[PDB]
Amino acid sequence: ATRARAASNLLKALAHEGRLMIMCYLASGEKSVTELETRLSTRQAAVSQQLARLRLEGLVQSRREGKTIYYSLSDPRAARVVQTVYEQFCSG
Amino acid sequence: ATRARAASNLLKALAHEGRLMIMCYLASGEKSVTELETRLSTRQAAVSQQLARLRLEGLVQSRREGKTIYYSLSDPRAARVVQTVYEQFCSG
Repeated sequence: ATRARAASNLLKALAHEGRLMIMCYLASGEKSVTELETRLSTRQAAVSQQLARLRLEGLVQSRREGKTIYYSLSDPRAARVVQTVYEQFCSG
Repeated sequence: ATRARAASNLLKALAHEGRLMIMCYLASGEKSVTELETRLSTRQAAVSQQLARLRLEGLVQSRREGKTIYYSLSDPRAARVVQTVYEQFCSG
């Protein structure tokens, strides 16, 4: 039950089309903000809040290389959950 | 994006402590209602609605053996997602 509350909170963070899309893109490796926002249809202000939410939840981290910001998955539990989601829902 | 909407709807069904607990119990194999409701702390009326929701979402099915009702996972995508959730959140 305690593990269920923790897992349910992760799934609430992931149960959002925009946040899930970001996580699916990061599931294949580190991505710059430029790449993410080019790939995503989301307006930039929305992507910005979504990235901040995933950061708050401990699911993504970021680093700087010059003027480029690179996000990557941090939480290994969420990484595997999202990888499973991505693979399962892309397999028809 | 289309796969994201579908996946997000699954995660919304799973992002609920009670429904997730049911799914985690079914992730290890078919279970009678008696076993589920014995293991779960949930009041029976709540479990009943939760089972009906998981059925509506196509995630569980059930069969009868005499007077026993056995539920099992039906959707293979959700099965693997839940198995990943269960394993990841039980591994500390």
